[PDB]
Amino acid sequence: TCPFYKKIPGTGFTVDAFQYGVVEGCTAYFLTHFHSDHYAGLSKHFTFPVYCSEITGNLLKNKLHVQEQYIHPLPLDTECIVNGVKVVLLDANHCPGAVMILFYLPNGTVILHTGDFRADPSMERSLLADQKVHMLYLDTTYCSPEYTFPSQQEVIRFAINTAFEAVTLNPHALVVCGTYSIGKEKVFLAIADVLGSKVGMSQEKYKTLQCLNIPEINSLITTDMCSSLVHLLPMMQINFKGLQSHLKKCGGKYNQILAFRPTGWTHSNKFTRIADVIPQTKGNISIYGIPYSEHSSYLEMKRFVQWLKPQKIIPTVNVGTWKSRSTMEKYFREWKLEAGY
Ligand code: NI
Repeated sequence: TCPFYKKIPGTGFTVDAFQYGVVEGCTAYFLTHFHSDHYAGLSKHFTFPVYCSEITGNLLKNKLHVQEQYIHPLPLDTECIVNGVKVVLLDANHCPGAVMILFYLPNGTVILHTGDFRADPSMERSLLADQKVHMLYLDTTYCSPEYTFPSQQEVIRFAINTAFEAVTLNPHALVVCGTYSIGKEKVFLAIADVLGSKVGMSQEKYKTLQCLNIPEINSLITTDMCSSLVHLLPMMQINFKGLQSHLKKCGGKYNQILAFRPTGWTHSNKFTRIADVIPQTKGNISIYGIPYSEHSSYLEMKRFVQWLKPQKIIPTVNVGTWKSRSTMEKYFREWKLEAGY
């Protein structure tokens, strides 16, 4: 059964609620982004209206074979009417096609659902600036002060500089980047651009990337692995065994692997600066864990909420334990008392 925090009161609407069968009284199903925990249950046999971004709708059609007649893509930053209710989709600064949804209820209540997001000060000048929000359904993934990480820009600088140094020292080194879902494409695209290579990958991943409206993409990616010195592989294969095996497959073109695993947070964030990050090495294979996050840090989250000043917060992440729930409620109260709303 669908949990309360996926239901929008006063509407016939649910958000990211595809794994519960037919939800009683739901006339339109919203999908914030194409990540498996959120789309779980969608397929070609789904026959209710799905509302989402253009990019999410490309993935629905091509990857999950959802029929076109049930996909309703909406433009961003545009007031739209759905089953008699005004809605707006906003960029969520998560993975490609990820949105936040503003709902303007018939009784005058305004609700913001963040989906998954990385809060940014740029959001303070979207259509959010123009009215009050009563209820906030918040991505609380990293809602504790131990969760610090660098900007995305500093992380990409580290990766570009690392890869360029390595391959300039040894022109026979291969760079490998791990992936298991959409998001974080900047990691591998930035490295390929500094090395003047295309990124090589499986046909299934190439298909996924061709759905994302990334400009000049035919220029940056390929399925011809032999022509590329940046290869993408499944995240599970980013280990010394899986990388030794891959190196064998390249037929003596290469004699070294430098590999990147973009994680969210790891506890080496509490001690080490990005400048100071070092790899795990075995023989001619080095593996770097880099803290590239597409969720809010604690401080980014706090600033957004203290700016927005909602009357009520509903967490959508870490809601399964009493200890988590109590911790989050304590922070929301601190934030409110410090800011004075
Ligand atoms: Ni996500």
